Formats: sequence, C-alpha cells, structure tokens
Amino acid sequence: GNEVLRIVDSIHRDKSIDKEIVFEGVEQAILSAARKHFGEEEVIEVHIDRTSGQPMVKTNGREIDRDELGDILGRISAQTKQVMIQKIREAERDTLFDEYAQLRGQIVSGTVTRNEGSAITVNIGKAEAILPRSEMIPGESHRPNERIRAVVLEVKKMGPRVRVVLSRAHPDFVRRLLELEIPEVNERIIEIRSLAREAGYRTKVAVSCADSNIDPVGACVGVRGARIRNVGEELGGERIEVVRWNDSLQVLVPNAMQPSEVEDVILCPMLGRVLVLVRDDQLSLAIGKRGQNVRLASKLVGWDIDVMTREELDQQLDQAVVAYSQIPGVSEELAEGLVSQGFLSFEDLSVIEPDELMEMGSLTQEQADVIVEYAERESERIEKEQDLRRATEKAERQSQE
Repeated sequence: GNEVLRIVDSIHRDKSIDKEIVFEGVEQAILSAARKHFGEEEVIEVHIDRTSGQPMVKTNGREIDRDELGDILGRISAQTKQVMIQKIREAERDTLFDEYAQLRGQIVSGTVTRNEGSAITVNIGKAEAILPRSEMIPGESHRPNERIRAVVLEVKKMGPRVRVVLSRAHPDFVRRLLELEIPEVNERIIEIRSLAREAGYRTKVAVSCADSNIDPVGACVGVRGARIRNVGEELGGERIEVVRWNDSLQVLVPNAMQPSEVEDVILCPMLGRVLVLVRDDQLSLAIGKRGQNVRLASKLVGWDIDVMTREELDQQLDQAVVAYSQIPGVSEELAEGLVSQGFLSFEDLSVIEPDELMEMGSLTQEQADVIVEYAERESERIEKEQDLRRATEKAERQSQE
C-alpha cells in the first residue's frame, strides 16, 4: 500500500522527475509483472491511487487475490530495480514527446552544454536537445553555459530517451523572430505569406494585409527599419528583404526579383518555369553573386525563374527550333510548338510530360518516349562536350613551360 509511496518519493527526490510520471512508470512495471504471471490471454489493467498508493490490478475487469497481488508487488519493489526505472524513463520520454511534438516550428530556449563540431547539445531544462551541423547558422559561436534559442525541427522517440532536434537554419526561425519583433505581425494585422531563406546570408519575406489601403511592407519597415535589422542581427548579420505578396505572378515575381527591374514576365506552365526578361545592365543584379537572388526569388514564388535578356532569348528561340528539328519524328511545326511553350534546351525536352508531348504533336506512346530518349542523349552529349572543351582548355597549363 504505502510501500509504493516510499518508492515514488525516492525516485522523485533522486532522479528529479515529477510524481505523476513516476506513478505511470510504476504502474507499467506492475502491469508487466502481471502480464508475465497471468499470461497474455486475459486483459490486464493497473491503477495506483495517488493519495493512498494502493495498486488496483484487474484481469478482464475482475480483481485479483491479495495473495497473488502480494507476490507481484514484492517481485517489483525488491531490488533485481533498474527495470522499473526503465519503465519510468519510458514514461518520461512518452510525456516529453507529447509536449514537444506539438512545438514543431516554434522557438524554444535553453543553455549550451556540450559543443562538438558535428552537433550542439542544448538544455531546455526538461530534456537535452541537439542541434546538428545542417541546422546551424554557419560560423556562429555557441559555448557551454550560454543562452541560445531555436525552433524545434522534429521530435522522435527511439531509445528510452526523447530526441529533440532544433534548427537555427530553418525558415520558420525567421518567421517566429519576425512575429516577436514586429507588433503588426503578432497582432495579426500583417501576415507572412511566403519565406525563402539562405541561413546566415539572405532571407526574402513576402507579406500582405487584409486591408487594401494598408501598405504591408511599410508596416514591417516602420520608421528606420530597425526591427527588421534586429532580427537580422540575431541571425548573425543575415540580410532580410521584405516585399509585397500578390496572388498574381505579374506582380509577385517582379517584387521578388528586387532590387533588379523586370521588363517581361512569361509563364511556362509545362516546365513549371517563369521566364523573366531583364536588360543587360540589370542582368548581373538579377542573378545575384552566386545566383542567390533568383534562387531565393524562386523559392518565394514557388516557380523556376529563368533570367535572360530579350536579344539572347530571340537567339535562343531560333537555335532551339533547329536543334529540335535534328531529332527524327520532330516536325518543324512541332519543334516550333515546343519552343513557343518555353522549351529551349534538350534538358527541357527530356523532362517533358509524355502525355503533353503526345497531344501537341499528335504522337503515340512509343513516338513520345523515343523523342524523350533523344533529348536525354543529346543533353548528356552536350554536357560531356562542354566538359571536353573545359578540360582541353585546362590542357593549356603547358603555357607555363
């Protein structure tokens, strides 16, 4: 009876975990002891009264004799010991899973305990969480016994301990921080529609407002744009661009292509690609340093952005027709049809939907597959031909001697 109360207090004082988890653990220990004795045939349930501590064990809804119940309670409480703790830790893991699994995408804070190159262990005080390399903001310094916060990436239960994976590199981290820093966002006045992030470098934010007379970007900017930079400094100097969200790609895409200016926006649904026309002087700015700009603009919009000028597009259309005409089974009319729909290289043709290629050229299943195989081969040959020329230009290292 009260022998159970002695145990639940002893573990609670030692292992430093609350009684309710311990009670559940002891119950599962009694239950397992009851399963082994009575067998798997009868349905078994166990309950321990919290106040008194007296175990209630039922088999198929029926109580069990005090005799056999005494054998069960003495087969557990007696040291043999760590098996019960395995049930208690299993209960703790189940509880911590329930709480943290609902917290996915949400900011959690803690202190750094151990730091290796591969991962960082953070103590949030209920349990130890790990921050892996992939989820880290590059070059950041996190030392033992220091305050740190991040978003919960995922929660899994594997061993008899709960695994909580964090991220400072996830887009959701920026989204949360913006909600905290900008009162218009946490008051729901301004909404964050879309987000595109390269962690530690640049993040594009598309926002909108229910009120049409309200400028959503200007609301986020505020006076000096200080609140936006505050989030950026928390990310280690990550650049944050806030733009205006729109349901039309004729609006949203030029907005996402900022600072660069856009002439024409062409939609190519079959390739899932938006073709953006940009003048020569704006070409470098449109792409970005390593191509960061368009890359982020693509994530933000949800399409594939291909930036070209008008002159090099006209050149691209002419060559694409001649190239596609080389393939037997591709008529000049069908070749022009592909180019008109946004297909330029052989890479684009190889990834075409067979069904769509059949309708456009009035082709059978066999004829469609054959064409695709040509595009695959030709794309592959073009790539290795470029590598050839690239390698033979590297053969000019003999210009030393």
